[PDB]
Amino acid sequence: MKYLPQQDPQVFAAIEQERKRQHAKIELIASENFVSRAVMEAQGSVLTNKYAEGYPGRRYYGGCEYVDIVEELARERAKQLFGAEHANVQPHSGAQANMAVYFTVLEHGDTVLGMNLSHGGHLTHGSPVNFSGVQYNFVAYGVDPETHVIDYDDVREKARLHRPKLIVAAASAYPRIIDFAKFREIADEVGAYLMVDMAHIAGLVAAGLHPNPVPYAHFVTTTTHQTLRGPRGGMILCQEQFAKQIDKAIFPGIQGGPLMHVIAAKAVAFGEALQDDFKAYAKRVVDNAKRLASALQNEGFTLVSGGTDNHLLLVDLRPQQLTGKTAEKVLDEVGITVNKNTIPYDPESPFVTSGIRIGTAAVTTRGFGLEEMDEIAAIIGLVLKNVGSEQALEEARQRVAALTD
Amino acid sequence: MKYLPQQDPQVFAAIEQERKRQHAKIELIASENFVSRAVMEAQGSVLTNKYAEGYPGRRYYGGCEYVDIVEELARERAKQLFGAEHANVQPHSGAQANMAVYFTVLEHGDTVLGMNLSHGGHLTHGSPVNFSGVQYNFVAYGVDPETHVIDYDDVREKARLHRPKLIVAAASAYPRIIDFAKFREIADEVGAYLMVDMAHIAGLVAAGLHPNPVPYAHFVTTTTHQTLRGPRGGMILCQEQFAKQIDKAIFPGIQGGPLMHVIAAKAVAFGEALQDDFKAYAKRVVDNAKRLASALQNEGFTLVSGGTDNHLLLVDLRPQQLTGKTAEKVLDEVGITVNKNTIPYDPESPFVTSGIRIGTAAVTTRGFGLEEMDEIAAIIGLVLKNVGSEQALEEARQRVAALTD
Ligand SMILES: Cc1ncc(COP(=O)(O)O)c(CNCC(=O)O)c1O
Ligand SMILES: Cc1ncc(COP(=O)(O)O)c(CNCC(=O)O)c1O
Repeated sequence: MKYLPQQDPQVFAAIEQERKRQHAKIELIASENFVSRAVMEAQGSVLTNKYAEGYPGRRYYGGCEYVDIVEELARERAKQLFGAEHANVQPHSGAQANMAVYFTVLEHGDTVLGMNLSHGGHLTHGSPVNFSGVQYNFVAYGVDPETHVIDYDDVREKARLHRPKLIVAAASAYPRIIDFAKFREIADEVGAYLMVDMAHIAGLVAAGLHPNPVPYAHFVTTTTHQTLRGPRGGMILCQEQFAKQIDKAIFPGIQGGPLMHVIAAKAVAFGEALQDDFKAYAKRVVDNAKRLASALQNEGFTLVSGGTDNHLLLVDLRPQQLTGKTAEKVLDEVGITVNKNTIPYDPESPFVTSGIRIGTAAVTTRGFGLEEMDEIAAIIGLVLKNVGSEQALEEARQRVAALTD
Repeated sequence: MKYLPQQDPQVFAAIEQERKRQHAKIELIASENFVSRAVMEAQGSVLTNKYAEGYPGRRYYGGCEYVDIVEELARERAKQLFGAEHANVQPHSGAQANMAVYFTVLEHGDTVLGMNLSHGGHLTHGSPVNFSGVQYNFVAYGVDPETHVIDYDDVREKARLHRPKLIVAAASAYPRIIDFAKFREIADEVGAYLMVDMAHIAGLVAAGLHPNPVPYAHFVTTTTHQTLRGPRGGMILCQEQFAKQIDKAIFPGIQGGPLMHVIAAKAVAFGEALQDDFKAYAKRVVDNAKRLASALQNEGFTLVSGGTDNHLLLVDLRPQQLTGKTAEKVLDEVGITVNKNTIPYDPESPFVTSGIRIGTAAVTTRGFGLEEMDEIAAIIGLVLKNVGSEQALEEARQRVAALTD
């Protein structure tokens, strides 16, 4: 940086701490990642500077000839990546992407069927303190109490009983592959649309390591920032038939001027995902998650669903008599960042929980491999099995520091 | 830039064209501006990298110690700038700032009273193709047919008749000072909340050149990117009493994770606005707008309301027998960027219009003064009065190029 340090020492000092923190810690929050310098450079550009309500070639302001190229690069790279008939790269976030789809297909009060929020469903999938749950009537399907795998008979019984106008599939904390074909078969049975929110697994879908929802769903939403490793923002993919309605849901519907600088960063991240080394990266993410899962079970931990098929894992801490809140706090003391997270059928509230959610996308981006996963799991075992020992905590700290340099 | 040019030549070529375009044209769109390099550097930072749902010291993820400092710098600088009891710097845009206030105070179907959309009201103030107009029952107040000044007797009669739960004041195309004291007096008469959307005039308010709505309104919303000259995004200001409800409206209400890099750029722009040279800049904006207005009337143009009290002006092109659409197209041919815009009581539709909206915030940022305003007005007179002359158009092009270098 050149002008920030001189103009605003306070903000520059805080940003520099954040940068150093990102390097010094072991980032295991399942939704995080580190973007490339090219992505950052696109979002730190003068494209911030342009008003561009509307779409490429159909704007409400003049002078959009060059931002139109950037937006079209994003939309066409997206379509090449996911094979969708249409993309909308304007959503300001994963939440706005979902909000726009809901605004397109639902009337206030309509019934929506989504994944139980304490079994893996996201906040934007029906939480009563979220617009989704306030504006519409959400009903949920759950996972089997023993396998922790989505119970497709339960999805079907709930659909047939509640007759939702829309079915939402996908999650923020589900460690197994989702069967989009079964979701579409149920939606068709009851005449409902199907929306797949692939925010956590988009990068895996792009690399062919997770079945692609595009051929089965009427709408696919996502964050551009988690496994896809793009800038923070959203995207909607959909069939050509809903293209105009989705575009209008975004603008003049729920947003105003798009963030063109961020849309340029989206295109840059989409370009990176189209390359072969991103496919090799994604494979390492999934390979790393399996390794980590296996290594954690070697330490004595129980994992929700018994392991993982993607980038994430959920540790059921009941066997160690720990709440997710306690485990997150003590891991934070040694430099390991995780989230507390409810487990299916959790006896504890969402603010306490009986589990921790972990993912490997961030550490894989920094170069960690199978040997690092073995060490991280050994570190977590030492800490969580010896919570009252300051000597264990200090050793863990030194082992974390050896990993991060 | 260093990594973008090598990683993505396509996106870098388009961004570089956009940068050159920004320098070569005369930017008169009233909502645009150019941010500083320090603001851009903050948004091109690694803060993109952090999940930070929740608020400073009350986050749903660990490791937010340093982004909490950045967010608090933004909120405290905002409060120093505007004198508000609370600020929320998370809105992803002006639209989300308004959406969150509406989510806080209104139930679906509630009545809202806002400025007539063809008299200066914004799209997010009741358009029937916008969420505001789809979710709530908007009714409008207008400007006097001759002075084009808000008719406060009409605001009051509409309030008393329709009994709105909320009254919205402010606009996207109103060239005169708004009397927030009268709006608050009417809201109190009918027991309605008062929301002021100051997006276009925030920078003028900050510099003391426009009366501050903060002391009169329950809620104040704004874009951080127009006269305030910050990154693209929104902000809500409000009394302490609604603080918790507004925070919850934003998260877990209508958004998810905030853009922390953008919040850092907000703080940087707020720091710049707190300095004396920003006050001198704002004064030049208003001085420039008056000069430009006077110079355009010297050319024979009629201006809506007869001039301007802020950064913007509206030309009624009826006397020249031109639609805003035609004038915008021919100004675009010579390098001058404006927007077509309906005028109060316009006989033409919103897609054609009888006017052009112009503002001076962008050209003032690049250093233009009173002499430049005189030349721009002489250029617009030459073009709009000689629309079929290619010689006039070519001369205009050479005069624009002499201004932009
Ligand atoms: C499945 C899923 N969908 C939407 C969001 C919201 O995205 P945002 O950009 O934050 O508005 C998320 C968020 N996930 C964050 C996390 O799991 O840590 C999501 O997972
Ligand atoms: C008064 C007013 N309020 C909200 C917006 C929406 O902001 P955004 O960041 O685009 O969602 C605007 C937009 N103005 C743009 C223009 O007038 O050119 C506004 O004016």
